[PDB]
Amino acid sequence: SQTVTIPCHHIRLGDILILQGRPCQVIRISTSAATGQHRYLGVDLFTKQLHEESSFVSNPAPSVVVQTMLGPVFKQYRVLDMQDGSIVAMTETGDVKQNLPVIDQSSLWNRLQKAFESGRGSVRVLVVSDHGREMAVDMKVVH
Repeated sequence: SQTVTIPCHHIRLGDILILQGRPCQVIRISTSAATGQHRYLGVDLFTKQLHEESSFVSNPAPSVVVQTMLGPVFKQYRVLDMQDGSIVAMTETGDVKQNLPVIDQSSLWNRLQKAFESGRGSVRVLVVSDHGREMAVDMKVVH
């Protein structure tokens, strides 16, 4: 309910994966000489520390070999207000989050503020959770 399984051949630099239980932005992908597993080096979205984790290899059916990692399930919240590096957000069911932080990554705050001031009702934030802690890590505009 918190994670989604992603095939390694669909993982690129910049993707967000769960590494050592933490949501992280991938900054390096390499291959283990001994096992053929892929190794992902990432930056923890919350603490900014580096973490690495290698892929899980499975053989679920004859001649089917799968290598996967976990990615987080992103939630999408409406944006009701913006106040000093945090936002007031609303869930799909109307639950209000008063002080939701916004990651300082790829000018997200500035892009969010421009989109919010053009049309407030169509702006959404994509939100990751880390052990009760929520943060807005990207944005979308609904059509």
